[PDB]
Formats: sequence, structure tokens, C-alpha cells
Amino acid sequence: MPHAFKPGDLVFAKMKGYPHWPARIDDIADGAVKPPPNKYPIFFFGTHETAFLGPKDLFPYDKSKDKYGKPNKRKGFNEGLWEIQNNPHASYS
Repeated sequence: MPHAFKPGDLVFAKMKGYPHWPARIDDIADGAVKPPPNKYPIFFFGTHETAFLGPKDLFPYDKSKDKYGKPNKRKGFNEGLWEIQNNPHASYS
């Protein structure tokens, strides 16, 4: 049975105007800016950007990859597909 989201979980993350995007739940470094309540820090593969999102926009990667893990014209997307499949826990800083 599902737990709550935790750092290191792999997802497709949805934002307005963009396709469901390969991403992970990040940790928050000591001394770093925390997310608002009920939000998670989402690191987007390929673009390497961070946004804060709630569970309604987070789709577990294993269950969703058949639907969302296809190439896309958008900047950074196909790089992101490689990262989430091949080294999803690496440092991308």
C-alpha cells in the first residue's frame, strides 16, 4: 500500500502548460529555503529546475511511465527521460 511522498521518490510532475515531466522529490539541504506547507520540492530532470508542488500534480513513475515516458519536443524533456531511467539519484547541480 502507498506511503506518503518522501525524498528520492521518482514521479512525473504536472505543471500548467507543460507535459507530465520526469522528476524527483528532492531533499532540502541544511540552510536552504523550505517549501510552503503541504508542498514538496520537485526537481525536474533535463531542465534541472525546481518547483514546489502538491500530491495532486505528482504521478508515481513506475505506474505512469507507459503513458508519460515518451519523447517530447519541449526543451530538456528527452534529456530528462534519460536521467530518470539511467541515473535518477545523481547530483545534477
